[PDB]
Amino acid sequence: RPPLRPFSVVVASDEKGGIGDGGTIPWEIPEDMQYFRRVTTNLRGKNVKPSPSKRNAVVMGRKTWDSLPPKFRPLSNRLNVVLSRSATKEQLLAGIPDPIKRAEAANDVVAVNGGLEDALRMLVSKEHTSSIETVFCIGGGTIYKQALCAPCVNVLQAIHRTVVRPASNSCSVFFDIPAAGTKTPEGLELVRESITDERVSTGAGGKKYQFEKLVPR
Ligand SMILES: NC(=O)C1=CN([C@@H]2O[C@H](COP(=O)(O)OP(=O)(O)OC[C@H]3O[C@@H](n4cnc5c(N)ncnc54)[C@H](OP(=O)(O)O)[C@@H]3O)[C@@H](O)[C@H]2O)C=CC1
Ligand SMILES: Cc1cc2c(cc1C)N1C(=NC(N)=NC1(C)C)N2
Repeated sequence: RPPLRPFSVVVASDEKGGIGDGGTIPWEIPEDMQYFRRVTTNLRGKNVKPSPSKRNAVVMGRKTWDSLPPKFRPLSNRLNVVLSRSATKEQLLAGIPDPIKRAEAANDVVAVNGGLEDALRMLVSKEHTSSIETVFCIGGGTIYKQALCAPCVNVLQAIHRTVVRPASNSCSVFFDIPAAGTKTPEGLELVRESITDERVSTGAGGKKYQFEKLVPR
C-alpha cells in the first residue's frame, strides 16, 4: 500500500446524516445541486475550463451509479470513476438508456474493479496527475465509510457537507460522520474549517441548506 491520490468528499445529508432512500437521492434542492456541479466540475484559476485535457475526477460506488438519474449518467465534464466488483465498463454503460450518448460516454467512464484505495492508487499515475486535477469522493454509503477509513482518510483533504435543515425521516442510507470534533473510534478529528449561513431554497422545495466544510485533524 504505497502513496495514493488526495481527494475530497461531497455529500448532502440531513441532521441524522441520512443521504438516500434506497436508489433516489431524497432531495433535489436546486442551489445544492448547483453547488455540487460547480464544485466537482470547476478547475482552479481565472476563466479556466474543464476539457478532457484537464478536469476533475469523481469516484462513486456502483449503487450510486445506479441511482444517478439517467440524464446525470454520466456526470458531464468529469472523469466518472465507478467502483464495482462485478460490472465492467460495458455493464456500466448499459445503464445509459440513450445508446448514442452511451457511445460518447465511454471517454469519461472508468470501471475500477476494487475499493477506494484502489481507485486512489490508479489516479496517482502520471496520466491521472495531469489530465485530472482534483478527485472527489461522491458517495454512496459504503464508499463514504471507506473514505473515512485508513488508509484512505490519510489523504482525505476536505469534506464538503451540505446540511438539509428539515431532516427526511425516510432515509435508508446514511453517512456515518462523527459529529465535527469527536476523537473518532478510528482517531480522526473532523474540524469545521468553515460553514455558510443558513439559506432557504427558493423553490417549493422550501428546505434550508448549509455549506459546511470539515477537515481532518
Ligand atoms: N446525498 C448524497 O450526497 C449522495 C447520495 N447517494 C445515495 O447513496 C445510496 C447508495 O449507497 P450505497 O448502497 O452505499 O452504495 P455505494 O455507492 O456505496 O455502492 C457500493 C458498491 O460499490 C462497490 N464496491 C464497494 N467497495 C468495493 C470494493 N472494495 N471493491 C469493489 N467494488 C466495491 C460494490 O459495487 P458492486 O457490488 O455492484 O460491484 C458495492 O455494492 C443511494 O440511495 C444514493 O441516492 C449517493 C451519492 C451521494
Ligand atoms: C451522485 C450525486 C452525488 C451527490 C449529490 C447528488 C448526486 C446526484 N449531491 C452531492 N452533494 C451535495 N452537497 N448535494 C447533492 C447534489 C444532492 N453528492
